[PDB]
Amino acid sequence: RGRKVYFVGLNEYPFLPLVAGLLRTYAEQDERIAAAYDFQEPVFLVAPVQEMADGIVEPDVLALSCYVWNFRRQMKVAKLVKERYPNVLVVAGGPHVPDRPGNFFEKHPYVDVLAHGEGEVAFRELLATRLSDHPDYTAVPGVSVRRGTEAVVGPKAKRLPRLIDTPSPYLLGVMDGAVATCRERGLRFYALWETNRGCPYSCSFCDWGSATMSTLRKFEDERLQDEIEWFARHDVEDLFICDANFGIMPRDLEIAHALAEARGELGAPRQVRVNFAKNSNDRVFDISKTWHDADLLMGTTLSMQSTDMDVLEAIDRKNIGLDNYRKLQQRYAAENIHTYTELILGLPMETARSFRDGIGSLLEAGNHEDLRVYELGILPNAPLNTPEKIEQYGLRTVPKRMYVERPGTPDDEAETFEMVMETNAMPRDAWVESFSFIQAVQFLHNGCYTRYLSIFLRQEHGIGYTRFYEGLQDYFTGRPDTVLGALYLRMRSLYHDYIDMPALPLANLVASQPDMAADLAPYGRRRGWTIDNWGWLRIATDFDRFHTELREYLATLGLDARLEDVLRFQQDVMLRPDYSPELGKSAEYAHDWPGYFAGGLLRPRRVRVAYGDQSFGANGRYRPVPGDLKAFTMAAIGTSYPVSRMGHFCHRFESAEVTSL
Ligand code: B12
Ligand SMILES: CC(C)(CO)[C@@H](O)C(=O)NCCC(=O)NCCS[C@@H]1C[C@H]2CC(=O)N2[C@@H]1C(=O)O
Ligand SMILES: C[C@H]1O[C@@H](n2cnc3c(N)ncnc32)[C@H](O)[C@@H]1O
Ligand code: MET
Ligand code: SF4
Ligand SMILES: [K+]
Ligand SMILES: [K+]
Repeated sequence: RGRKVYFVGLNEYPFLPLVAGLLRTYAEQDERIAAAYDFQEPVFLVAPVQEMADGIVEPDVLALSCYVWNFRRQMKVAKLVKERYPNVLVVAGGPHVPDRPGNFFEKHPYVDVLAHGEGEVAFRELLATRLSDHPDYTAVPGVSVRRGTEAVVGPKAKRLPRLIDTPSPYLLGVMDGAVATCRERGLRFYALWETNRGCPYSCSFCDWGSATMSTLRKFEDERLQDEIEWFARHDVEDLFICDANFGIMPRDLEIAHALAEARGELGAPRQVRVNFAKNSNDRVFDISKTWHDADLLMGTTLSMQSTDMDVLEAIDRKNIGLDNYRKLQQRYAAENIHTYTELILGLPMETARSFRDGIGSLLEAGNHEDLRVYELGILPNAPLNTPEKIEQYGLRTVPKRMYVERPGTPDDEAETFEMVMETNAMPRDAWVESFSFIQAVQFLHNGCYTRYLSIFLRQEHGIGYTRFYEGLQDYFTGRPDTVLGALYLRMRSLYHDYIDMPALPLANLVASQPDMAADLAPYGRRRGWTIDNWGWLRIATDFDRFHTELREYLATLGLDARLEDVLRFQQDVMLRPDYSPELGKSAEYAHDWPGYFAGGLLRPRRVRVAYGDQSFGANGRYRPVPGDLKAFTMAAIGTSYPVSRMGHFCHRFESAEVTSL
């Protein structure tokens, strides 16, 4: 027995309950807490709200770890649990808890305590104070306490020191049950891991770890090494490191080598996801090379958010120079180390013009493989979320639902994301056009369908990358019956419905549309199809017509045997459903295109190219099977989550044999 403590921190994808384990093991250092409280297995997998609430039996404390993806459902769980147990202490923490609660407890009178920011100290003090004959919640630092419906702000939060020396839930065995649950249910999952806390920078849109603009604090060395071995010994294939700037600290290289050696010795992890440092440096490169050799790498972060000087000044971000970015791209490409760059659509002062020009400048600098875009969200505690900032830049938002809602689910259970869809610099019509533009760049250029053609036209015919993809959108949007035109127009109407119908889900957008879901059904059953997944597969379905219609657009540019030759190469290099790894795939060309796109001089040299790819995707785990459309989809585009941009879309030259004729 004892006072039962329930943790709830759910998400649609399985992530081990790190928060619950951290708070529990830190609090249990108090012998009174360890003796009096009976900590329950954390709830982290999604279930119907009523089922989840029914699973909480005689709770003394209900602890909710609240993010944008679970706030509404966890408030509903608390409401139902509070109804049945009037004396349960409901405490909510996490970055969706507002720093300034205001009228929070009027809207959520079933919540009793709000924890602000890092929660170890406050949670331990809460549980300790609850054991007293006269609990004094108004002395607990870093919390706000409900009195009636008023929020009584407690003393300022206390944080852990520069060297964080706290218990590890992994090493203490309290994460064993969560792994077992995932494995019992056959679920792929991520283990969460922190090596430090904080980001030293100040991007106004961001709320990373509730600790931007902060002095960095490190978890102790020995704990981290023990945890690396724990992950490896428990065959955790997928590791998610939460650091804001991996590579920013000298020891990050030693951590990277330790993970590579763990993979070599124990077979795990196989994939490590992490955000790499903003001010990318030699250490980031050394880490990426180490993980490339061990096949742990999921892509080196070289993110920009925006490239426009006024936008960056408005959001308090300094990027590396465009020429330094180009030099980085060359260095990584020479080692075949995958990089990626993120942009945010709708940032303060960003126009459709600057948005498209920035994208083109990134391709110009050498980013052809991985460009990612996110709709700007107003996070509760980001510096950008003030009435003054929103008014100054004219930010207009809609409460955007995140997921498709099963029929019969009450509307107060739908998670919402405060999404910007219009600014003073970007009207909503231009927002829609800009969103479609970069989606097309993703499935056409990153997706390879026109990447080599575009590079050839840029380097031999002076057709700029922005010009090329702007021309595609202008030309084909006026031609509704072409393959590409149908895609542009479907995206235009989708993204206008996306704004006008806040219920259309951010994370299941394709799946929410019956016609788009029907188009992808032969390729697989997924809730998480992305727009660029859908675009890539739609072209795969009508591949031959796509290329005949592409010729007509090329005529409008003033554009020949060499162009005819590179078009055949651009057609053959794409992965197709009939590809057989046993037989391979070969063709003959008037030029050595593999040598050219690897940096060589373009020469009229007749060559035979024989592609012999055996597998695709992360760790080469997807093997094509001719005629099997499901197997083709996995090899071509991988999983929708995690994002699959390494070893996909097209046949690779490293596996190709080029012989002279
Ligand atoms: C891993 C991760 C994910 C995972 C989900 C992880 C999960 N299910 O738990 C995935 C990859 C799915 C994800 C997605 C997104 N994410 Co994310 N993600 C993170 C990341 C890197 C780590 C979260 C984590 O576990 N941290 C480690 C834990 C230990 O720390 P913590 O969250 O700070 O917890 C402490 C305090 O909050 C407090 N606390 C927390 N819970 C509780 C509970 C109680 C009772 C108490 C007392 C205290 C308390 O104590 C903890 C320990 O000190 C964070 C950034 C970060 N470093 O925190 C962003 C972050 C959570 N993501 C964010 C965003 C915006 C998103 C997206 C929604 C949008 C995007 N990125 O473009 C997308 C999803 C979009 C879509 N669906 O298409 C924001 C969320 C802000 C918010 N208000 O929710 C963050 C903070 C990053 C940012 N940009 O500022 N995310
Ligand atoms: C089927 C679902 C879609 C639920 O209906 C389920 O599969 C799910 O919810 N899946 C997570 C999808 C997701 O969160 N996508 C966002 C893009 S990626 C994510 C954010 C980007 C920057 C950073 O650090 N990353 C993270 C990463 O790269 O992991
Ligand atoms: C980790 C990545 O998450 C993105 N990111 C961070 N904060 C936000 C936000 N408020 N809205 C959208 N995307 C965001 C940035 O592109 C960053 O590089
Ligand atoms: C975690 S955000 C992405 C990585 C890095 N901090 C950047 O902004 O470039
Ligand atoms: S975007 Fe990256 S650099 Fe900027 S505040 Fe967030 S974590 Fe720090
Ligand atoms: K803050
Ligand atoms: K260090």
